[PDB]
Amino acid sequence: SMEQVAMELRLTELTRLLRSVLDQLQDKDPARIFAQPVSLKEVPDYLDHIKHPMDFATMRKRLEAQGYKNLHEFEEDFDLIIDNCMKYNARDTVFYRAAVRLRDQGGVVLRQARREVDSIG
Repeated sequence: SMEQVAMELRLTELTRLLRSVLDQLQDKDPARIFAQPVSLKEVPDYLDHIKHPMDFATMRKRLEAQGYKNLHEFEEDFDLIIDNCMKYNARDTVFYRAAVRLRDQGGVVLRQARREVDSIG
């Protein structure tokens, strides 16, 4: 149908907007602490602690499969990255501190993305 195509054009454009959002969020992690999954070879007990691991490469795979329906789902994944880190790592670690800084700096980007997604529809 012509509607299914219109729908698909919106998703594609949402994917386009979220790709730019993801790039902006990932620039706020210059140390690449959150770039890839926590290694289960290097942290073999990780899943006893964190039940839903997340990282920026995993979000990117989902993004490029147009697997995000709306900004809320995307934010859910971003929030996992931060919250998992703040639980696994103690307050006085470079990892926890990195997550706090990503949360704080990401807020600005996510604030404007929500306005853009509502605005453009």
